[PDB]
Amino acid sequence: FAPSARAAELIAAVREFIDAEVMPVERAVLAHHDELLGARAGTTAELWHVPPELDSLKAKARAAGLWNLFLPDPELGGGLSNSEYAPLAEQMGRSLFAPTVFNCNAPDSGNMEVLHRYGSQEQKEVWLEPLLEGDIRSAFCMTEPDVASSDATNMAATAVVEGDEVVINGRKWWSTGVGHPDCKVIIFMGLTDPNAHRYARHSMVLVPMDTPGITVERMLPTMGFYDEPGGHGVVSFDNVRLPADAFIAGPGKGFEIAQGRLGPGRVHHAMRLIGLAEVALEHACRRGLDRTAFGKPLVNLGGNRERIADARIAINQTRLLVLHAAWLLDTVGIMGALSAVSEIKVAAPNMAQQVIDMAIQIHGGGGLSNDFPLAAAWVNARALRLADGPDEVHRGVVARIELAKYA
Amino acid sequence: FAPSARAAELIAAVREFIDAEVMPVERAVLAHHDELLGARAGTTAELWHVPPELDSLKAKARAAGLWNLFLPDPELGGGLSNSEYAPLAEQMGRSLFAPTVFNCNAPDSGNMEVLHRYGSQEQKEVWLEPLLEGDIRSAFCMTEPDVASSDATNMAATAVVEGDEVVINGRKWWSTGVGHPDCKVIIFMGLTDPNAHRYARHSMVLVPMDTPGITVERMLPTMGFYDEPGGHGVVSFDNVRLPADAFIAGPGKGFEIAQGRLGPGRVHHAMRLIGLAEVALEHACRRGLDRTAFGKPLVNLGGNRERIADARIAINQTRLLVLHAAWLLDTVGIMGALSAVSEIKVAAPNMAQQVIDMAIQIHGGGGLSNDFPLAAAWVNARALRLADGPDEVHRGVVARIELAKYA
Amino acid sequence: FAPSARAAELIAAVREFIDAEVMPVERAVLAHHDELLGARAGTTAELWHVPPELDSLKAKARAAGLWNLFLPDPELGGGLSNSEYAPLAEQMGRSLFAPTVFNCNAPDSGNMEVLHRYGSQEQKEVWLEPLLEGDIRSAFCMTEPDVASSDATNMAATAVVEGDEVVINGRKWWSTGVGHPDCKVIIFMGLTDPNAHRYARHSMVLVPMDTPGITVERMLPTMGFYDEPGGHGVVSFDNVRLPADAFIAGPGKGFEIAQGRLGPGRVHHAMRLIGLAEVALEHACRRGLDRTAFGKPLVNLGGNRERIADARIAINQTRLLVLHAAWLLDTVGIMGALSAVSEIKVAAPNMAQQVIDMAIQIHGGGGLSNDFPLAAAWVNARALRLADGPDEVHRGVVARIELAKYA
Amino acid sequence: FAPSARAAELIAAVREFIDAEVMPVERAVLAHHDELLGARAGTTAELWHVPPELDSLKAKARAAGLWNLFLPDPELGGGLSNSEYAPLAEQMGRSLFAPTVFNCNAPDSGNMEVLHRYGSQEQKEVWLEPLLEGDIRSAFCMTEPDVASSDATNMAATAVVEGDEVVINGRKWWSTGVGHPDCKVIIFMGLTDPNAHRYARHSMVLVPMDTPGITVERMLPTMGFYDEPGGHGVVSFDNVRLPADAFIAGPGKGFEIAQGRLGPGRVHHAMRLIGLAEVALEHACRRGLDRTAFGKPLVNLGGNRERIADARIAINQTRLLVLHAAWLLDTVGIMGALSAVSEIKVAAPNMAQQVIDMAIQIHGGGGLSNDFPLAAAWVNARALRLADGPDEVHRGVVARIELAKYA
Ligand SMILES: Cc1cc2nc3c(=O)[nH]c(=O)nc-3n(C[C@H](O)[C@H](O)[C@H](O)COP(=O)(O)OP(=O)(O)OC[C@H]3O[C@@H](n4cnc5c(N)ncnc54)[C@H](O)[C@@H]3O)c2cc1C
Ligand SMILES: Cc1cc2nc3c(=O)[nH]c(=O)nc-3n(C[C@H](O)[C@H](O)[C@H](O)COP(=O)(O)OP(=O)(O)OC[C@H]3O[C@@H](n4cnc5c(N)ncnc54)[C@H](O)[C@@H]3O)c2cc1C
Ligand SMILES: Cc1cc2nc3c(=O)[nH]c(=O)nc-3n(C[C@H](O)[C@H](O)[C@H](O)COP(=O)(O)OP(=O)(O)OC[C@H]3O[C@@H](n4cnc5c(N)ncnc54)[C@H](O)[C@@H]3O)c2cc1C
Ligand SMILES: Cc1cc2nc3c(=O)[nH]c(=O)nc-3n(C[C@H](O)[C@H](O)[C@H](O)COP(=O)(O)OP(=O)(O)OC[C@H]3O[C@@H](n4cnc5c(N)ncnc54)[C@H](O)[C@@H]3O)c2cc1C
Repeated sequence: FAPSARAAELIAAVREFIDAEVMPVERAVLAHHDELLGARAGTTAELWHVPPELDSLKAKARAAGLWNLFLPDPELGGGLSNSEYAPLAEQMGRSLFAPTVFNCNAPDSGNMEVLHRYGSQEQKEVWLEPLLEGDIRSAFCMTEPDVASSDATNMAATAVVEGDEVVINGRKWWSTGVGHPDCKVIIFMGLTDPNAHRYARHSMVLVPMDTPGITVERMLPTMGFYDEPGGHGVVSFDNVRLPADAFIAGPGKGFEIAQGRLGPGRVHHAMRLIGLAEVALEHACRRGLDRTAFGKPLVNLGGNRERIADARIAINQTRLLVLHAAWLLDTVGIMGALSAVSEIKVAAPNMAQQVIDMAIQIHGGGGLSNDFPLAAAWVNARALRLADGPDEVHRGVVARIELAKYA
Repeated sequence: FAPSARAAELIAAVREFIDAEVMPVERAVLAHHDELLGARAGTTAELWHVPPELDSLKAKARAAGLWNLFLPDPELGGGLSNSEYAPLAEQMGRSLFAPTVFNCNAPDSGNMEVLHRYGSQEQKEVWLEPLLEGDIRSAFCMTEPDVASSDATNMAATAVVEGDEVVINGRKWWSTGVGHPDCKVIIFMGLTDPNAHRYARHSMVLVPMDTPGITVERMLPTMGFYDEPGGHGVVSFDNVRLPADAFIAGPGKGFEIAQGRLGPGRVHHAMRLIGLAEVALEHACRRGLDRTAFGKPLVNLGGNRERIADARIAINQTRLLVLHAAWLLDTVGIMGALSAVSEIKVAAPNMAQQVIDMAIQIHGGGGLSNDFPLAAAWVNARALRLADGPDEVHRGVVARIELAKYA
Repeated sequence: FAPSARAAELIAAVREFIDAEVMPVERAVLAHHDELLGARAGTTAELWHVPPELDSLKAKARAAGLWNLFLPDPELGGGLSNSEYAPLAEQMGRSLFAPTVFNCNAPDSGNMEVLHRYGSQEQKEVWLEPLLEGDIRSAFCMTEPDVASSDATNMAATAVVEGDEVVINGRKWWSTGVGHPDCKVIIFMGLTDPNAHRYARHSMVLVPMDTPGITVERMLPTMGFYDEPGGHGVVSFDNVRLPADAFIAGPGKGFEIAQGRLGPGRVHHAMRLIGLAEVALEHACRRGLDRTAFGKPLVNLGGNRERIADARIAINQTRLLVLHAAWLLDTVGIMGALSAVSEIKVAAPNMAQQVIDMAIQIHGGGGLSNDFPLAAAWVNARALRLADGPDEVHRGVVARIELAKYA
Repeated sequence: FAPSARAAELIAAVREFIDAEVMPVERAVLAHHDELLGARAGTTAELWHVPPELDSLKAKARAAGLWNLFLPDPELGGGLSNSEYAPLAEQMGRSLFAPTVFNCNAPDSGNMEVLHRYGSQEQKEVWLEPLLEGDIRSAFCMTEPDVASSDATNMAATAVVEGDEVVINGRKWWSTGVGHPDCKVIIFMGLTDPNAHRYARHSMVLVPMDTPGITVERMLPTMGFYDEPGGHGVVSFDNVRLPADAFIAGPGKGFEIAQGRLGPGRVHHAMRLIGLAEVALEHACRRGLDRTAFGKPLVNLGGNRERIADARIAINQTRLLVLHAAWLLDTVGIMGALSAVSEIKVAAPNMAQQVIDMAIQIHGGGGLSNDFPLAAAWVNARALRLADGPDEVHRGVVARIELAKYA
């Protein structure tokens, strides 16, 4: 239940950095965005500018040793176990920009993990190194608009071998980060040989964004939020051709890569949602103590204290479920954590959604505005019931594993 | 349980008009908005243009006799009872623009009701007539950002008599519609004499928007949605002075006006939410039958049919609770419907929120986008747990009335 | 929304009779049962004695014209439409004994309906007449312990034609009422010819309880409650042989009988649950106003008023869903109410369970005792999520019918 | 997250003993109880006989070193930390008799803790020693029927000093265990001096059950269950007089004793509920895999796998919340676990209630019977939302502590 000496030091360092360095910039960026739209002024394009202060924050973070903390390689990353990194991800979850500032954000962290493990020497030199430096961004392109992508076997976009080339065709969407000016490379997942054995029909391909035949068609909203500057895009691939060396690991290894990498990412997202919920609960308590109606602080009205209690309980038990999952990954590996990594995927976004909805209510109309981070937070938690696989698919995993115990 | 001959005719006429005339325009407007933002193109200001097709739709509606259907006055409105109008409001709730097209939208419908009942002959000639014609828009300004406005007694913005003038000072927000270019008049609610008897301390004032000292400070988002072209604004009043004839009814009558008008508005909103939920359920069923994953239509997976059943039940029982409320208003009046008009205010938005969240989930990632109306619908239902008084305040009314039975 | 003159008269008469005549006896019977068990005294067998006061209450009810009110035949019953009887069933739901006192209790009401519609002249003379007089009781034997009886096609108990006899074998359980000393006849449902067309494989048989080969094996608890004096039994049939005239309608007509009778029964049960919930809410309000803790009446603590409000809303909307179902049965018949009769089956017991659980909580420890009717009420509502088909099966019906609209 | 070597050994030993030794007896006892009542046979009094096999099981447990495992004193108990004992309590929670067999049952464990810490040398020799040996039982008498005892300051039963005696008057109820033939002593909590300082107005008194003026008035049901042989009683005290040495610690120390003992008991109950929920989930999975309807195992129908997943998640996160609470008690003591010990009190019974209700449903009608332990389990979890203080009071504690962080 207690963290290592290193973890305790880093929790304090990360939280201090976020509150002192990141949050003033974060508040300023969000306020300026709100001011422009509130004034019905300016261009749409200017809302997508990368905040200049981010590179300055990244540099400061690097100088403080707060960089690549997600990556367990001690030479290239922070060397942290899952149990050590978990509480750091919670702290980063309290801030929109924090994961980026520490180079720990999705999808880049997951893509770096894929390249570190499965990339060729050249792929690592050309693409992993600039990602590790924070000099470029990437995206992971798996979901397809025209098929129900919650079942990966439905993928119809293709990456096929023709002579010494890989040839890529299709359309992907919800690609996080592709709107960013420095998103220079894509990991494309698609169908290769439908007649191969099950589990060997798909591939991942490393695709530079400047390859002819790629089009970022449009950016997508989540309840009206565009998540600038990286956004979530639609990407089409029309006769995109690369050297066959562009495959990651090789043709047919798509499923193996996904399974091989599974676990840490689920912990990272789930821990960020704990942080998000804490920020929401904190806002709820402050607002509810400060505002008065019907002769009382709002918190003292009706069921509000019961709601606060329920949120405290919910956060705490979910946090512990996630920390336990990290401990399993550290001790028994993914083979001993297969249920846990789906349990936390269901639990965390659902818990956060309910805490945040309670916090919004306590703020009245203002809760739905962007004068507070709650409205954006709600959408974030809601989206995480779908991103990386819907709740229902993960419940299916948990049920299957439970029922297998009775055979 | 059955409607009048007139109501049956109008249900068919309104639904036909919405599907044939309104929805093609509605889809085009929403698509164009989405296309501009998706392309990261254009100005923010152009998103606020009033769709030119609305005046054409309003004219067609008027020509068909589908106009002012909310208003029970048979000369100036449709002459409909609450029971007759209720199912029409449900049909209008299926469409973003429909209430405007039939001149039945909030806040204008409520403001017209106030002026019809309490307006002087001159107020009715100058302001009610253009509202009834659909030539201008209005807003209702009661909520104040710096106080918890769920308790109306907290109002600190003032409308005070000084000689032959009324003098208005303060700040209001969440004023629906004030962004519209044709929003020409405001009904301001504020504190007049704090030392008067309880219930006689507040007033409503008819305030032309071009009066010196009024500033629309900014427009407000609800989860990133701005609800163009009318929006939701912040309005400040700095030494705004009008002839004392600008009071509606007279100084101190604010609470009396509010209580006197109570009932129909609650039915209108609650019925629109039934329509909104039906549209969401319909989308869920279509999508769930058409999309396939894990060997099955999505609807056939896991608990999805149970979710569909629960939504059907929820919509149906809530609809009937609202229709019953309309029947009470028609037979025993507001004095016999005091609990019912708060019951429906709690029930309808909570029911719709849950149906819509279920529908979004079934759509996968696309459910959160504006390729479908579900994301906007969710925010609409969520907001209606706060607009016109939070859930909690209305539960308080219902509880008080129930407990009074045991005295 | 308003009832007929007859219905209004009967609502008042039934409620008056229940409160003045039935409830003093009901309270005395329950108190005596509680006193014996609380004292760890007496025999188990004496708890099953039929309260002598019931025949006196039945006679008084008959004399007042409050008899067979469920049965629409105006000669043999009350002549009431479903809409007229519905509010009477609500009033009866407020009392454990009331349905019996008015001869409107399940399973006898359903069995009388079957015999009235499908019985031969002789079956009606021998068995329907004494049931209509309240002189005997009956039971309906369909559910089988060794198969999942929620799917009627699983029935393995048999009723087969051999020459001029019907031969019955198998085991049934949860047979309501078979413990009663005057339970003289059973309607047995079983498999007849598995090779017949679908829907023509099952039969209902009228089986006198004194037929050789019938054994009432044991009585069953529902959370420790035995529901004396009728209880819920296990009944075995070993080479039970009757004249082939004992079939109701004829061999193979089991499904037709069930479908033909469907609707009114669902309304009766659902309306009784509305009454049950009202009694629970009333207890909650009285107790919560009278008891004081932490300086306040219990109702004024925490979320209790919100809970009271939610119960009022839940009861009211569910009531209206059921009254609407009765109206459909009266106007369009079962063919136009197929979804509604399953909607109410899901809605009513789930609503009542939650209201009752809230009421129990407000009573503290005493809520779980039989010093109040709440504990027994909870079990009643809980059981009605299973009796006459589980929630899930009924959700399946509702979903199927909804989805069929989009074909 | 891992247990000590001792804890791992004892988890295996306790679980093995329960499954091999306790459960055959437990099943036989419950079956015999069910058989008698099902046959409408025998006396009520015979249902209260102490199963003879318990003393044999206690002796075997003692011989195996599985005795007084709750008590941290290494001479008199097992010497276990809270973290070590917690998983043992979970295993005991799987069985009705297990806590008694290991001498770890409430209320005796809590009473032993009180005497160990606060008892005089003589009180420990006369009463603690026979309790530690399992030779007698005890009860804790605090709750009073005529006042809302959720607020301890409402206590109106008195224990007052008159000369060299303590004089006790009043009525207590829900006293667990007082029906047992070997319940020889009571810890009475009552009002002593209402004019003393807050927190010094109440006392605990050690009261032999054979003292003149004590009457066990009646035993109480929880949904029809009497929890033989100890039950839950009503106890009246009429001019009960004892030497003033009968006070535990001294007059006025009632609140101090309660606060001083707080923590371990909450962990014990919460861990037992985890075990109870696991037994329910296990039953649900077995039944759902074995029974078939509509062409499928029941588990494969509708939302049942989602329900199984949700139960697995709920159990797991709640377990971890409780284990964390035990770790806090071991490291920072009750002063650092004040919120946690109320969080687990809310969380565990609510979690178990929902898992059990799901399990009952999957069993169909049989789920409500005592052919399985689920019906009794439901009542146990439900009761634990009230026993040792209602959910609402504990939510109040959690909220207060959370809100204090923002001062
Ligand atoms: C914020 C956000 C960021 C994203 N980022 C990325 C990204 O970076 N890269 C990327 O490739 N994708 C991304 N996605 C896409 C996301 O992973 C998919 O939306 C998700 O996997 C569901 O796929 P789908 O949208 O095709 O939905 P579909 O598969 O069409 O529908 C899924 C729905 O079907 C139902 N369903 C499916 N299986 C079951 C079951 N077993 N039981 C019951 N119901 C079931 C559920 O209602 C489920 O929600 C992102 C999505 C969001 C919202
Ligand atoms: C879409 C939208 C449109 C709107 N349009 C208009 C408009 O046109 N004109 C206008 O004047 N206003 C408008 N409003 C404002 C709206 O009516 C207010 O936001 C609402 O009345 C709450 O007031 P508040 O925002 O000051 O919240 P506060 O009063 O600060 O906080 C309210 C919260 O306090 C708590 N609370 C309050 N009372 C109780 C209680 N009895 N028990 C328990 N908890 C309680 C609840 O959490 C409640 O949600 C609009 C709001 C929205 C979202
Ligand atoms: C108080 C009471 C009185 C009763 N009275 C009578 C009586 O008088 N006469 C009589 O014949 N019977 C009676 N019954 C029996 C009752 O009708 C059955 O218990 C019920 O139909 C379920 O059948 P089963 O018990 O065999 O459960 P099973 O069929 O073994 O299990 C049913 C469970 O399976 C699951 N399930 C089934 N279908 C689906 C689906 N489509 N989707 C998801 N899950 C599903 C659900 O968990 C459901 O609860 C009574 C029961 C009770 C509790
Ligand atoms: C199985 C069982 C075993 C028991 N064993 C014992 C025993 O061994 N010894 C013993 O002394 N007692 C025992 N009890 C009694 C138990 O501790 C009390 O029932 C409980 O403390 C509640 O007290 P009360 O019954 O007087 O309820 P009351 O105080 O009359 O009512 C309590 C209810 O009031 C409401 N309420 C109270 N406070 C709040 C708040 N802050 N916010 C909102 N609502 C609130 C809630 O609805 C709460 O449930 C047992 C009870 C049960 C069910």
